[PDB]
Amino acid sequence: GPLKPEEHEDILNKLLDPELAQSERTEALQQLRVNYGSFVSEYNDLTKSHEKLEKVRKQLEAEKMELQSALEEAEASLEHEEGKILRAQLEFNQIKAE
Amino acid sequence: GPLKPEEHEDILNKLLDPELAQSERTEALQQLRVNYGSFVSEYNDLTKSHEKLEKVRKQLEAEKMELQSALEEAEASLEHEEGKILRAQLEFNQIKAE
Repeated sequence: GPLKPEEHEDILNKLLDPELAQSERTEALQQLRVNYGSFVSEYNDLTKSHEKLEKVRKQLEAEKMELQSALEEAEASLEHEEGKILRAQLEFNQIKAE
Repeated sequence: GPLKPEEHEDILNKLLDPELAQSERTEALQQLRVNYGSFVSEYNDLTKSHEKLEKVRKQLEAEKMELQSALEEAEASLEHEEGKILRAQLEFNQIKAE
């Protein structure tokens, strides 16, 4: 992963001294450079991933709404059908009593 | 902010200067330091936000899975009731036809 804030800071402290040997300076600059390039790339991928997750979420919430409505319909069709025999039995007894 | 890679790079090039004046050296390092601290925080927020969304997705997934199960069970029970109505007619036929 990317440099911890304290490792980044330590590199800046090194660069503070103008008497730092040239090879140490250009090594430190390259370290900052590679780190930042990677960090930015990783951040941009995370942003792309986060956007796609937000679409997934909206879609799942809409599908969930659909199923909830679909479920309610089926439960209604079911409770209607469950009473048909009882409705028949009622009519049978009314007929028998007349 | 956060600095673009090429804006970051330009500060790295300033720090590659022999005769860089102390006050410019100091300002350039503070720019890197301030930028990195900010970037790290932004990145950590986005990481945490992403984790939150990934949990929300997993949950919506399960809730959808549950709805679809209950849907199939209500449809199954509807078919079971229709079968019962058919058996009722069959029993009635057996009694009528005597």
